[PDB]
Amino acid sequence: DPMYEQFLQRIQAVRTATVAKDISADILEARHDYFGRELCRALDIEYRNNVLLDEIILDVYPGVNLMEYNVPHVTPANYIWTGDMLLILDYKVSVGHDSTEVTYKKYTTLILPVMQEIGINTEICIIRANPVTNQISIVGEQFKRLFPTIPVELNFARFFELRKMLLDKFAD
Repeated sequence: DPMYEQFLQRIQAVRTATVAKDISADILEARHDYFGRELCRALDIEYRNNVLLDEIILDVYPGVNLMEYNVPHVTPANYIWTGDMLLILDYKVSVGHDSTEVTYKKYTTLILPVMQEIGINTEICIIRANPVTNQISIVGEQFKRLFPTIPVELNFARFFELRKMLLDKFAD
């Protein structure tokens, strides 16, 4: 597994906590992306890794008069367009609620006002996996409606093992 081996090489090479904090950041992002990929495959929805909100608008409403709107330059993880409603998607891997609430509120603040101006009915959806228990939590009523079951097969062990190496290397 190349992703694992690349992290391992950085972890064995790293000598200082400050450089190691960048590795930890990257491991957490890779874990986020891994979950997003598995979720999307299980639901048979398209996996994207951060799309500009301008791109989303043009995909769903190519005929929009884009110049007339002030579109915040935000990049959500993904989206689903049903033909009537746009579900803005992000995923989290965390044992707690807190990072989900932060992102949900950020997406609500930056995305929903302009989508309302444009006239596209839009909802923020965040799907969270608990990395220890593999249980899934969803915020987003329409997302729950469309996918009442999520048949993901999750295994976060390789991410924990890598983070545990970093913790052990810098335990002092």
